[PDB]
Amino acid sequence: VNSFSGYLKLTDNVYIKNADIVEEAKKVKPTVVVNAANVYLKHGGGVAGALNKATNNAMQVESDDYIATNGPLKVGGSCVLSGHNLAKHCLHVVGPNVNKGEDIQLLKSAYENFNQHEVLLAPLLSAGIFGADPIHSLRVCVDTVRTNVYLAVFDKNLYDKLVSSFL
Ligand SMILES: Cc1ccc(O)c(C(=O)O)c1
Repeated sequence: VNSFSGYLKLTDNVYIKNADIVEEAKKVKPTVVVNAANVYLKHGGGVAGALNKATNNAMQVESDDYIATNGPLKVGGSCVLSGHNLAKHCLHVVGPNVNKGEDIQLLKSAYENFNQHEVLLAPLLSAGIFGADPIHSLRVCVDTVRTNVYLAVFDKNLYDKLVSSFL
C-alpha cells in the first residue's frame, strides 16, 4: 500500500490523475518526484520552473553546483538530486525537446530511467513545452516503465483526453 490518492489505474503499474505535480508532491512527499529537466538543469519554465519555484530556488542552486562539477546531462539521461521540501529525491530526467529538434526515439531511453526507482510521482515526459504529443508520451510510458509510476497531468482537458483515448 502507498499514500497516492484519487488515481485512475491504467495498467498493472501505471496510474494517472489530473493534478498539479507541485501540490501533489507537497501533499504526498513521495520518495521520488520526477522533474522534466533539460541537459543544463536550467529550471526556467514548465515542470522544472514550477518545481524549482516551490523549492524557493534551492533546486536551481543545487543543480548549478551539479553542472559545474559534472557537465550537462545527455538527452534521454537523468541524475538524482535532493527533493528539497517536495520529496526525498528528485529524479531529473531529460526527455527530447521537439521544439529544439531532438530525436523523439529518445523518449523511450528517458522513461527507462524510471525503472531504477520502485515508485515515482512523474509528469508525462516531453509533454507541455517540450512539444511532444502527450498521447504518445503516455503510450511510451506504459510500454517502457515497469516500476510503479503515478502520473500527474496538469491540464484537466488533456487528462480527460488521455484517459478516453487510452488503449
Ligand atoms: C506544473 C506543470 C507545468 C507545466 C506542465 O506542462 C505540466 C505537465 O505537463 O504536467 C505541469
